Amino acid sequence: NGLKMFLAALSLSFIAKTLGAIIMKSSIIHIERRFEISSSLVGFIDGSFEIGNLLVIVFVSYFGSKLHRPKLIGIGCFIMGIGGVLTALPHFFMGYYRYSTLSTCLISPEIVGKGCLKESGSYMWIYVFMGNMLRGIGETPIVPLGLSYIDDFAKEGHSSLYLGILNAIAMIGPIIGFTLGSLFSKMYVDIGYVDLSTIRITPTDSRWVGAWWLNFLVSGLFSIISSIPFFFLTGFFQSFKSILTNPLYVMFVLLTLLQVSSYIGAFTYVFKYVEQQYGQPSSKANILLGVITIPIFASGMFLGGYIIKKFKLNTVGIAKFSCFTAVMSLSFYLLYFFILCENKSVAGLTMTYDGNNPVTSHRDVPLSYCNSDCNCDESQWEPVCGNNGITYISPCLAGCKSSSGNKKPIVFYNCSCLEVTGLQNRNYSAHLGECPRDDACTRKFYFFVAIQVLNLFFSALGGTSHVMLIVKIVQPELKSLALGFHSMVIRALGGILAPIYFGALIDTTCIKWSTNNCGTRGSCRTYNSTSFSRVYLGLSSMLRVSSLVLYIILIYAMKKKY
Ligand SMILES: *[C@@H]1O[C@H](CO)[C@@H](O[C@@H]2O[C@H](CO)[C@@H](O)[C@H](O)[C@H]2NC(C)=O)[C@H](O)[C@H]1NC(C)=O
Ligand SMILES: *[C@@H]1O[C@H](CO)[C@@H](O)[C@H](O)[C@H]1NC(C)=O
Repeated sequence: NGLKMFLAALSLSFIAKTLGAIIMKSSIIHIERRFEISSSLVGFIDGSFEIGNLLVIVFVSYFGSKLHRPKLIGIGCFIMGIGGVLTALPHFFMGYYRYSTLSTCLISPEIVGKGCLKESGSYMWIYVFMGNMLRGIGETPIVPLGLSYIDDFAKEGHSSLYLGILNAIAMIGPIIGFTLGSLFSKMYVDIGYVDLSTIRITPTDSRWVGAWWLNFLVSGLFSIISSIPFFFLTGFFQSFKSILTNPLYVMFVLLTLLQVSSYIGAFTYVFKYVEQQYGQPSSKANILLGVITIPIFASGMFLGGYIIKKFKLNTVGIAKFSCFTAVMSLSFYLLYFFILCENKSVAGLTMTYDGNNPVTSHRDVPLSYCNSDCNCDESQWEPVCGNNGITYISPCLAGCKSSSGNKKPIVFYNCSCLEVTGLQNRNYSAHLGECPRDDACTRKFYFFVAIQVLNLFFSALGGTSHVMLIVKIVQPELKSLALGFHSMVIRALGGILAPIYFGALIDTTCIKWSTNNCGTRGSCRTYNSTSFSRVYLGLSSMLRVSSLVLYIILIYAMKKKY
């Protein structure tokens, strides 16, 4: 086996690391309710893993490479597991979680105090922050160091094949993040301690929390086990300055920073896109997309390793091949622009309550007679779809005199608004929920998903290339640093900032906002279909088009150099 042994543990540590990222995300929403921690802190808690990993990555990489490489990664894994267990710990030392609106037509400081009053000098929130961040350090030596081992110790071109195999087997991590994470979400937090016949809260219930303790246990004990095979297996400034003074490398990391930022933004906002533009709430879509996506992405990465090795591509050749994927992954995006639908008809926001006129400003659409008398709470977002094909903000704002009730039929009757002038024979009724989007888009949505899958395959076929190219354009001794600085740049400036600035441009387009407590903009009830599609796709295509321009310069630069 030889190197294959190291490859075997490296695959195992990749599984552990990737499982670690998804498990925290799965429990991030569940953890807030039981812990009774502030949402702000909840974010700050996620910032913890980031600071761990991001803060020490540029050090572990550079310094670690001189030291024994098969042993250090092992420690990194052992740290990952310890952090996970430690994060599970509060449950061992804490107590049992003791803890309409028909809206038809008619004639936080506490939680914070709860979080703080119970502290009694030291609250449990510090344990989660002190522990999770540990996992970040555990992730630090997996990429910049382990890859620096295989790359330096491998066949002439197999490095590509091995790197493809690792990145295709690490996709089993999510696959095991969604089989147990959802399953263990179903299990109560104090399972085994309390008799589960008395717990009233249900997995669908808001009060119910997910079992964060078992969830981190599965991850910590997996990482600790994964670390067992590894054991058996003034210069800094200058290096950082030297890699940064390399013209080809800086262009390449800038290029990758821009592309990844675009891709990360696209990956995180596809679910708002599935829901807003076409109408799939994404509950069904996420499952369907996930089932198709994981095998196809893994096949894409595997083909990437195989093509590189089989064709015996050199640095310029892989640069070109990478660009080829860059052209193939952007030509597909151009097709998204053609796919856009028209806007959803929302009374009081995009159209008048009588349905006669489009509205230019969603600020202060006057009540129409049909809704003027109703003393309605304008803020409430309880959308009901009328038989006229027009959504209404609430049953009250639709003029619905009566509603069906707590019973299953969702129809609301005698709605003053939406009455079709001239056609009084037909009687009104507004089923709950937003109106479905028109069928042209529904047919189009499948095409959108198909092209998406094609783009994901054609961007995973060049996923292996991103790391493979970096090692070749950097000096044969500062390789570990390279995969560390770059791994920082992908995450610090692009992974951390992707949702923050994509979100902002997207946020401006919202027709309506949710007034959450003091905040009047807590959420967006509905994104304008035309504006959101125009900016989200535009931003993604623009960043990607800039990337192509860099590639051309990058490829021209290597061709001139060689
Ligand atoms: C819609 O409104 C009309 C007019 O208010 C309702 O008409 C009366 O409804 C009750 C029960 O049927 C009774 O007062 C009479 O049988 C109806 N005629 C009138 C005008 O008194 C009607 O029930 C409402 N529901 C609909 C039409 O779906
Ligand atoms: C409305 O009309 C339908 C027939 O189109 C009828 O079945 C239903 O009972 C009516 N409901 C009321 C009370 O308007």
